[PDB]
Amino acid sequence: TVPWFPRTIQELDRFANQILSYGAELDADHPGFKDPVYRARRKQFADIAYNYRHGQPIPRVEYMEEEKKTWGTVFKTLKSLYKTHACYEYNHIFPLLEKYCGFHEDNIPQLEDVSQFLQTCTGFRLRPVAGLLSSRDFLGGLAFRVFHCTQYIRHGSKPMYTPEPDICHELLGHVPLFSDRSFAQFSQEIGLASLGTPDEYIEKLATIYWFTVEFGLCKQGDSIKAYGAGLLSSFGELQYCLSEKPKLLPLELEKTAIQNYTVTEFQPLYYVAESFNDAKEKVRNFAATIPRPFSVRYDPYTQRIEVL
Ligand SMILES: C[C@H](O)[C@H](O)C1CNC2=NC(N)=NC(=O)C2=N1
Ligand SMILES: [Fe+3]
Repeated sequence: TVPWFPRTIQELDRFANQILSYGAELDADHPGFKDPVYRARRKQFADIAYNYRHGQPIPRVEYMEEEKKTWGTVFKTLKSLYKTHACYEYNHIFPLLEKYCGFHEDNIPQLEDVSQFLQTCTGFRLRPVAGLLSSRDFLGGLAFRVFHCTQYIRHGSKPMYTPEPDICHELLGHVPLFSDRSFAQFSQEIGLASLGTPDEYIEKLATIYWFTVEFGLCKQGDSIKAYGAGLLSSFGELQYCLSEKPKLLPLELEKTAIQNYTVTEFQPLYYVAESFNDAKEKVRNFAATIPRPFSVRYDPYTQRIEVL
């Protein structure tokens, strides 16, 4: 049989009912494990994602002073690096995010405003997500230019560290790239490649995503920069990834897709994308080798996936 996959953007709503119910915030070694207030705060954000439905505006939340502080620290220390470490598409859009979305040290931007802004850039939109989606559902959203975005923030005791995605990582890491046309199309190709795809291949697509969307390096003229969200949201690894220590290889999907990695230390290896259009092409070609007895196309006019 062929695994189920949403045919319309509205059907993404089926995901919030298929997430991991026991999140990392419940682990003993989580920075906020002993903090019951944090625990309730997380549950509150999880309830917002749980009751969200496609088409609804995303609930605004008044962030506590302590939370705004954690964001300030992460924002200020990371910002100093972008001008020289982030790829062009990132820097080109960051100022706009600053003027129209409240990207500032003393303010945590609201997902609704960020979503509207991405919509006018590339049609990308966000939807609040409770916790970790399966790779199949997470990647599936991308086919509709939809990004499941966390809304809670890491625990204030360790501002420069998070064992999971949190809002600082979504906004400072992912958002600027989804504002770029080429990147938008490239990430969508990954989404399209995953629809109705067999599990073993979903894993391959997750690995490609890891080495591009999360930890990718781009070729910029004769230089190299970071575009991977996991890098753009990690002060330490962002500086390291452009140093002489890591090993760099050109993005090559048959190899990238089976390359192991661990999410615990700095990556020993990075793949360099020639450009987003090229990575997009490479995914399309790679998608062609996936055994699916059909083809898929997203029609932005109706927000439906066409199955051939
Ligand atoms: C895309 C790849 O499978 C990643 O490991 C995943 C899986 N599920 C996910 N779920 C959520 N909510 N956010 C993510 O960034 C995410 N990334
Ligand atoms: Fe991420």
